[PDB]
Amino acid sequence: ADKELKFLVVDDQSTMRRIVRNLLKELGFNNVEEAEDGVDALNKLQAGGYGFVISDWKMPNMDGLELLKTIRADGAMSALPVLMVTAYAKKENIIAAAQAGASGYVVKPFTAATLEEKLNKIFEKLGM
Ligand code: BEF
Ligand SMILES: [Mn+2]
Repeated sequence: ADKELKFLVVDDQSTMRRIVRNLLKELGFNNVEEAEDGVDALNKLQAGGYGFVISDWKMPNMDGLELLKTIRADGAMSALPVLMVTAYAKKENIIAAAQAGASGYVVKPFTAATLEEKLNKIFEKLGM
C-alpha cells in the first residue's frame, strides 16, 4: 500500500495506541493520528484525509461497534477500511462486527506478525 496512507488509531488506552502506531511505523507508515474514543475519532475523520481506521471496541463516549456502524452508514466514508483490534474474543462479538462491515478483526493480545498479516489481508481485498 501507499506509505502516505493516513491512519487513525482509536483506543481508549494510550498503551495500545502506542503499540499500534509503533507497529505502523515499522511497516513504513508514518502518517498516523490517534483518537481516544469514537466521538474523538469521528471529529478527526470529519477533518479529512484519512484512508484507514484501526479501532478498539470497548471505549467510553462512543464504542467501536457504534463507530464502525456510523462510518459504514455515512456517504462520505462508507467504504473506509476499519480493522477492529479488541480484547472481545467471543464469536458473537466477531459476528456483530463482521456483519456491521468490519474490514478485519484482531483479538488482543496480538503479535506484530498478526497485525501485519491482517492489514495486508485488507489491502489485498481492496486492491490497495
Ligand atoms: F477495549 Be478494546 F475492545 F480492547
Ligand atoms: Mn478499550
